[PDB]
This record gives sequence, C-alpha cells and structure tokens, in this order.
Amino acid sequence: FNYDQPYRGQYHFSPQKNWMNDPNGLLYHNGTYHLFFQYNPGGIEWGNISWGHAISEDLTHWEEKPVALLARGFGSDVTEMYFSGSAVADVNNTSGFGKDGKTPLVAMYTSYYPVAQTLPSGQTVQEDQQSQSIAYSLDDGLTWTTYDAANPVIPNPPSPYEAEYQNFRDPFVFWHDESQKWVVVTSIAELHKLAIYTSDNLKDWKLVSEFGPYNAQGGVWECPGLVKLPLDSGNSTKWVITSGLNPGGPPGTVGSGTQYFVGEFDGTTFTPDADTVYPGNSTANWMDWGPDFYAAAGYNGLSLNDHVHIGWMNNWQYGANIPTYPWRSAMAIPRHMALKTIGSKATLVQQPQEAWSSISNKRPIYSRTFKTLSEGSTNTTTTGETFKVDLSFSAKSKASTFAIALRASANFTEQTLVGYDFAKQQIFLDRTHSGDVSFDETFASVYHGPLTPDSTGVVKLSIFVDRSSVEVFGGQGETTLTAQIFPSSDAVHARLASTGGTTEDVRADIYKIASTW
Ligand SMILES: *[C@@H]1O[C@H](CO)[C@@H](O[C@H]2O[C@H](CO)[C@@H](O)[C@H](O)[C@H]2NC(C)=O)[C@H](O)[C@H]1NC(C)=O
Ligand SMILES: *[C@@H]1O[C@H](CO)[C@@H](O)[C@H](O)[C@H]1NC(C)=O
Ligand SMILES: *[C@@H]1O[C@H](CO)[C@@H](O)[C@H](O)[C@H]1NC(C)=O
Ligand SMILES: *[C@@H]1O[C@H](CO)[C@@H](O)[C@H](O)[C@H]1NC(C)=O
Ligand SMILES: OC[C@H]1O[C@](O)(CO)[C@@H](O)[C@@H]1O
Repeated sequence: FNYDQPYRGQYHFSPQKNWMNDPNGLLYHNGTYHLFFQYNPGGIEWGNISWGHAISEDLTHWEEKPVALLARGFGSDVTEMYFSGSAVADVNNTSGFGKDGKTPLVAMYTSYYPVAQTLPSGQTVQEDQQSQSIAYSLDDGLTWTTYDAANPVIPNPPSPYEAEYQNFRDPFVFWHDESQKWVVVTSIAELHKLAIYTSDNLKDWKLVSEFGPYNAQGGVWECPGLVKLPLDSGNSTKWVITSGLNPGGPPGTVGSGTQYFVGEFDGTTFTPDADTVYPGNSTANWMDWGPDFYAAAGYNGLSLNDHVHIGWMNNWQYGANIPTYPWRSAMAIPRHMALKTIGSKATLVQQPQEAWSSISNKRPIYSRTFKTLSEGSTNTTTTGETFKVDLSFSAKSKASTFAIALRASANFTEQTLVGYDFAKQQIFLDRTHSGDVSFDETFASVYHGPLTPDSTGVVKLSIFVDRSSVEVFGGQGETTLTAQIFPSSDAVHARLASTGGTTEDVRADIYKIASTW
C-alpha cells in the first residue's frame, strides 16, 4: 500500500483506510509488538466498531493485518461492537483455551450491544449495554474466537452502580506476578471511578477494589491502566495508573486528554501517593499537556525498564473532522515509561520509543550554536515534513520567548511555533496559524506545559514533526505536548525566533527522518 498522502504521518501508525480511535490489545509476544485498535471497517468516521490489528518488531515499521474482531453483523444489522480492551499471553493456559499447539493469547474487551438481545451464553442484554467479554487466539493473534458460551464474563457494573450499565468499559487486564493472579481495571466512566477485579482463569472475575475519583473529573473516565515503573536509577519502583477523560483534558485544551497517578499496588488495592492527589477536582498530573494524546494504553509482555504506552493522536472535540483521506487518525510516537524524581516529586518521564537510527539521517541538515542569539528571527531553513529538532538554551535569557517556527510557509504567515516562555517557565505550542484550522473553532490554539530548567539552568526540547503532527519532549521527558497540525504543501520552512530580547547559549540541530512505510 502506498501511504504517500498529504498529512499521512510517515512514522506514526495509521490504518491504510477508514477511521481509527483507541489503541487496544497492546502485547509484546515472541519478538512481536501487537497493536490492535478501535476501527471502522466500513467508514471514515466512528462506527461499526471493531478491533483492527497491526504488528511490528520495532514499534516503528508496522504491517497492517486482517481485522481481529469484526463487529458482529458487519454489512447487515450490527448486533455487537468490540469496544476497547487489552490482551495477555496466557502461557500457562489458565483459561483452558489452549489445545495441542500454542498456548492462547486472550483479549478482554468491552462488548457494546446496540440492540437488546439474548446471547449464546443465555444472558440477556439491554440496548446500549456495555459489558466485559473475552476472546482467544491460537495463532499468535492473527485470528480470534469469541467466548460465546459465557460472554459477557463481567456483565454488570458493581453494586450499587447497576444503573451505569451503558458506561462500563475499557478493561486493562494483566498478570500480577506478586499475587499470581490476573488483574483487570475497568472504568465506571460517568462516576469517574475504576473497578478492579481478579481472576485465576480469565473467565471468572471477583471485584476487589474501586479507585477514585480524584483530580481531573471534568469528563467521563476512560482507558484505565496500571503498571509498575522504575524510579530513578536504583531499584525503587512505583505503580502508576493512567486514565483518560473526555472532555476535561489539560489546561489550555478543549476536549480529551490523559492523566495519571503514582502510588502502590498490592494485588488488590491501588493506594495513591499523598502527593499525587490534589484537593479539589481540577488539578491533575497530565501525561501530556497538548490536545492530541488520548486513550493511552500500556503494553503487556514488557519488562520493568522496557515499558511502553501508545496514545491515540487525536481529540474527540474535533477528531471526526480532521481533513484526512482515505484514513482518519493516527497513533502518537510510542512512549517509553519511567519515573524520575524531579523537584522532589516522583514524575512520569517519557522517551520517544521508535528505532530512530533505522530512519534518521546521521548528519543534521541544520546545526548551530550561539553564545548569544540576537533578538529577532534567523535565516530560513528548509526541513521537509518529517524531522526532529533538538534545542537547548539558557533559562536565564532576557527574551520573553525563544522558539522555532516550523512547518512554515516562506513568509511565515503560516507556521507552528514551538518554544519556551522564560517568565512562566512553560513550553508553548502555537498552532493558531498552522494551516488548515477551519474545521473546529478550538483547534487554532496555543498550548502550554510546565518545564523547570535543569540543575545547570538549561532548558532542553526535542521536537518530532511528521506530516500532520508535532510532539514535544521537554527536559528528560517529564513534560510532553502532542498536537496535530495540517500544513500546506509549501509549509516546509523553519527559523529561530528570540522575541523581546536575546537568548543565551542556544544550540539547535535538525535531523531528517525517513518513512517507515
Ligand atoms: C458501517 O459500515 C457500513 C458498511 O457495512 C457503512 O455502510 C453504508 O454506508 C457507506 C457510506 O460511506 C456505504 O459506503 C456503504 O455501502 C453502505 N452499506 C451498508 C451495508 O449500509 C456504514 O456507513 C458504516 N457506519 C459508519 C458510521 O461509518
Ligand atoms: C506461569 O507459571 C510459572 C510457574 O508457576 C510462573 O512463574 C508464572 O508467573 C506463571 N504465569 C505466567 C503468566 O507466566
Ligand atoms: C540566508 O541563507 C541563504 C541560503 O544560504 C543565503 O543565500 C542568504 O544570504 C542568507 N541571508 C542572509 C542575510 O544571510
Ligand atoms: C505569504 O505567502 C503566501 C503564498 O504561499 C501568500 O498567499 C500570502 O499572500 C503571503 N503573505 C504575505 C503577507 O505576503
Ligand atoms: O470506540 C469506543 C471506545 O472509545 C473510547 O470511548 C475512548 O476513546 C473508549 O472509552 C471506548 O471503548
């Protein structure tokens, strides 16, 4: 398939055609990274919801596979859609679904029932009911058999929340080594609360705890996850819950986004650290401070120092109307997950996880240093649409802002600014003039995230630009900002801007990135 379209991310996953949302079923198994996803095999907006499937060996060069779980009744009257979920390798065959070949892979997902019906299990469901169901694969994920004899395996929200039957979703299941149990985290989405269950077999589930609400609650809670991450460089760890909400995303945005909490988990209960939860209902720990980082989910099958989350690189505010064809939506750059102590606080740090050396020029197309960069804007360089920028500079500069203007037309009336506000100690990303912003009024915005200089006073930014996106990794990765842009074909220029004064100790390098398709 030829993926050479305007706006087609060349180093982000998207399906060849049709609509995609949340990442699903993330599992590394026998050398392979599986990427499932919410998919419409019949259209370019949300509908007919199914699990698509793609694989890579390197989180970079993806190959699209056949549809894994195709909406039941697709092409006729649809009776069941496969909402979001997760996947594990049941290597010891606790489910019993293994035969005389491979052990089973097992998927746990939300069944959405668009019509009232009685299921093969003999259970009755109501119109718009959401329940938790399982399927299995004996061919390493290529094809899947749904567990029709008993699905759904978690039909109802826990009491006293039975009324929440339409909004009960997004199971993240994983093997908890310490308790030798399967654990699943689900979202009672309207209540801003998660429900945690255990199992010895993936079929029979017992409710063990509920978590939340805390922090951000200005939207329905979705896409919960729980993972053990390393802290700093020794042997300390902490558990982290990641969860989405829609709307009520990060300050400065309108729509969806992703928050987290740091704590401990004992196999049944997640206890948030005292400093991860904030009085009230507004302040939160944002995984990403930009508008287009949602439904972020973790990989099963990875070790402590190898953990990866993938996010949907879109926003429900306007996601249906991005000017893409014949696909809609991409995933963000996969995000390596760790914790670092920053300003005396265990803080999520992310790294851009692709095989960059396989696709990046070694020689920068642009590279400069300035002991003092003068106020104003430098000479223009041409970057193409796909590249990485490395910037560093002194926090003590007199400029009000320092930034790169990129994906810019030659006269820079079209541009996306990525920089730092010295007084506010914030990263900004201004896409107000970034190109096509016509399809939603909230799209043409300036976004912000906090970033304290390092110990030596240096602010560092790494910026990844692909055909319709910008991703900013600040400092060691403690602040990311992810933003779609839709620039015109000529918007391939860049320059540096020191506004209101000079910027000291500037270092700037830009490297070209090749296609992974
Ligand atoms: C769900 O999938 C169906 C196809 O099974 C889509 O179907 C109809 O609408 C399309 C318009 O783009 C046509 O291309 C299809 O031929 C037509 N066919 C059928 C079976 O109805 C439908 O639009 C999809 N739903 C959404 C919301 O995209
Ligand atoms: C598989 O069994 C072994 C031995 O009991 C154990 O180490 C492991 O935790 C089991 N479960 C999984 C999912 O690996
Ligand atoms: C800008 O760079 C171009 C290309 O190298 C060069 O021709 C031009 O002289 C530069 N302008 C200035 C003022 O240096
Ligand atoms: C900027 O360049 C574009 C052509 O790409 C043009 O449409 C526009 O008029 C120019 N703007 C100004 C202010 O010169
Ligand atoms: O596609 C439906 C799925 O999408 C999400 O709403 C979030 O983007 C999930 O909560 C749900 O499972």
